[PDB]
Amino acid sequence: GQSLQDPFLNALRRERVPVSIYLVNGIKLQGQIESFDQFVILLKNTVSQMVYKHAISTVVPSRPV
Amino acid sequence: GQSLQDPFLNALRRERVPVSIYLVNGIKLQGQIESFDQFVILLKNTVSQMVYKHAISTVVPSRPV
Amino acid sequence: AKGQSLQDPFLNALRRERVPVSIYLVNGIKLQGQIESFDQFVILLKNTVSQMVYKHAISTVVPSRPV
Amino acid sequence: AKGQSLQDPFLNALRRERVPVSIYLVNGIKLQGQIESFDQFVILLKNTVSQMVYKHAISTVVPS
Amino acid sequence: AKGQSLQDPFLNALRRERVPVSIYLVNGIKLQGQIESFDQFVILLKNTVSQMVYKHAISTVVPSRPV
Amino acid sequence: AKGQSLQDPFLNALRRERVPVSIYLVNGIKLQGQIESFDQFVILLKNTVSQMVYKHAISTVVPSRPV
DNA sequence: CGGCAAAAAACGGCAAAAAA
DNA sequence: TTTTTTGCCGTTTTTTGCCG
Ligand SMILES: [Zn+2]
Ligand SMILES: [Zn+2]
Ligand SMILES: [Zn+2]
Ligand SMILES: [Zn+2]
Ligand SMILES: [Zn+2]
Ligand SMILES: [Zn+2]
Repeated sequence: GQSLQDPFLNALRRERVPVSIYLVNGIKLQGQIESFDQFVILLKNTVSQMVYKHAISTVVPSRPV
Repeated sequence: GQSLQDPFLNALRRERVPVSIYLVNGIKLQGQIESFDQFVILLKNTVSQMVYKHAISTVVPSRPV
Repeated sequence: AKGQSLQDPFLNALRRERVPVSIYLVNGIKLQGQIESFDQFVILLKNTVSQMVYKHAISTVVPSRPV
Repeated sequence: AKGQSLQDPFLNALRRERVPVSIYLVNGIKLQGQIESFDQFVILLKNTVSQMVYKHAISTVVPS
Repeated sequence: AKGQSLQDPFLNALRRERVPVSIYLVNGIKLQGQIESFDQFVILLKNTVSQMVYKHAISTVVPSRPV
Repeated sequence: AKGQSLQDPFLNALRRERVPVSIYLVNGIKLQGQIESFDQFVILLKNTVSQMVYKHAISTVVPSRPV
C-alpha cells in the first residue's frame, strides 16, 4: 500500500486519467493505470506493460487529477 | 524509528514552504508538499505529482522550519 | 492493490503461453527472451541461454504480442 | 556487529560532538555539513538550512 | 514460483557443478568467475581472489559455461 | 545457504585478520582500507580517516589475499 | 425510493524478523 | 535467547454505483 499512494493510483485508474510515469533513469512512459499491486503498476497504452515501482521516480497525472 | 521524516514533512506541509526535491539522477523538483505516507510524497505545483521516496536523495526547504 | 496479486498472475500468464517478452533494465539494457520461470526476487529468462535476472534491476516487462 | 548497532553510535558521536561531515551520495554529490538529528531512514544535515538526506542515496559518511 | 524456489536451486546448480558464471552488475561491469557460496544477500565469486558480490548490485547471472 | 551465514563470517574474518580490502561502489568508485567493524547495513572502513560505508552502495568487497 | 452488489479502505490477528 | 516490533493477510464495515 498505502494511505496516500493507493487512493492516488486508484483515483487515477478509475477516471482513466492519462499519466506520465518517470523512471529513475529518466525515461518517460505514457498510458493509463490498468491495475496496480504493492510492487508493480500495469501501464496500458498500445501494449500493456508491467512497471516496477522501485524503478519509478514520479507519476505525473496529465490533467488535474 | 521513523520519527524524523514525519515531523519534518508535516512541518513543511503545514507551513506551505516551497521545497526543492532532488532525485538520485540529479533532477530538481520545486513545489509544495500536499501529503505523504511511508513511501510517497505528494508534490504540488501546477499539478499534483506523486514522488517515490526511494528515488529521492535530498529534500531542501527554501525557508527554515 | 494487495501484495503480489498482480505481478504473479501477469508473469504466469506471460510464461504459460511462452509469450516473447522484452525486459528493460534500470540501466537501459533490453533483454529479449521468454520467461521460463520466476520467484519472489528473480526471473529466469530463456532465449539462447537461461539467464537469471534480478527484479530489482528490472524497470519494465513488456510483452510483444498481447496477454 | 549484528543489527543496527554501529550506525547509531557512529551518527550519535557525530551529532553530540557536532563534528562536521562530508556525505557522499551514490551519484557523486558531496554534501558537507553537520548532523542535527537522524533516524532509521533519514539524516538531518544542518549547515545553512537543515536539509533532509535519505540514506538510500548515501554512499558514505566521512568525518572531518 | 514463490519465495526463493528458483534463485537458490539455480545458484546451487551453478555451485555444485561449479560451472563458470558471468555476473553483470547494474552499472554495466561484468564479473566472470565461479560461485563458491552464497546466502540471502551476497554471492561468493571465486577466481584468483574470492570476492563477495552484493545481490542488490547484480542485474543478470548468466551461465558461461552454459548448459 | 540462507540468512547471513556467509556475509557475517566473511566480514568478521576480514576484520579479525585486519586484511586490507578494496570496496567497489555501484558507481565505480574504489574505496580501500580495513574493516574496523560492521553491522547489518553499514561497514566501518578505516584508512587515513575512518568512514561509514552503506552496504546498499556496495557492489563488491574484494580482499587483497585469501579470506 | 429503497435494497443489492462491487469495490475500497479501515480494522485486527498472525507470524517472521528485528531488538535487547 | 527472550521479547518486541512490524510488515504481512485475511476480515469486516462503509461506501458507491446499479439494479431492482
Ligand atoms: Zn517504494
Ligand atoms: Zn527510503
Ligand atoms: Zn533482492
Ligand atoms: Zn521490486
Ligand atoms: Zn540502507
Ligand atoms: Zn543488501
